[PDB]
Amino acid sequence: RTTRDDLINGNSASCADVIFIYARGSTETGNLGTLGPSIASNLESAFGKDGVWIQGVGGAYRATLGDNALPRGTSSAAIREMLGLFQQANTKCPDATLIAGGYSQGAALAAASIEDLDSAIRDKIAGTVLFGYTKNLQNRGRIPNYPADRTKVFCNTGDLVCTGSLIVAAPHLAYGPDARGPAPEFLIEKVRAVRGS
Ligand SMILES: *[P@@](=O)(CCCCCC)OCC
Repeated sequence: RTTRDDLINGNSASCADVIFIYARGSTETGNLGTLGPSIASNLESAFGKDGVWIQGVGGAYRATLGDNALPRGTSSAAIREMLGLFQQANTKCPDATLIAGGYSQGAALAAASIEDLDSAIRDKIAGTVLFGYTKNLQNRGRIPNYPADRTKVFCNTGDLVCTGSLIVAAPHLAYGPDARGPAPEFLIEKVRAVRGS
């Protein structure tokens, strides 16, 4: 449900073909929060339960609201945690195609992590989805050092965090439909683009 640790719990002798690493929003529960489970269910439908590993960013990532104000939009500890998961994926399952996502603070975390990542690992992330991207204006809708064609940003009209503010208005909490349809649709398309079908 809201907690998935498929990568950490997974057997390297039986690696999934696709590994999804997701960071939740501020104050959300488990390691997937409100949007992660919806995306996970659709990925499982497309690749099969054993074909995809769902991994939320837990550990040191406390999803503390105040951390949105820090330089990178999240804490250094959180960035270290997500980088560690990408590194664990690369080591445990070198042939797996990676995909990533994040919501709100988790989107800033995903962007910061991907920016700092070793290029050889970053290049294995076939697609990344960001909801209510807090650094949308600052980064011009991009993730530094990562291609635009592999990036999809969902920023609602009226969601102030997408326009350079840290105010939480109603549109910031309305990404449900995107997580149920277009976000997994994009991730599936990007994985099939490189893996075939
Ligand atoms: P997001 O981190 C919230 C918006 C960040 C700006 C507020 C200071 O997660 C929503 C639960």
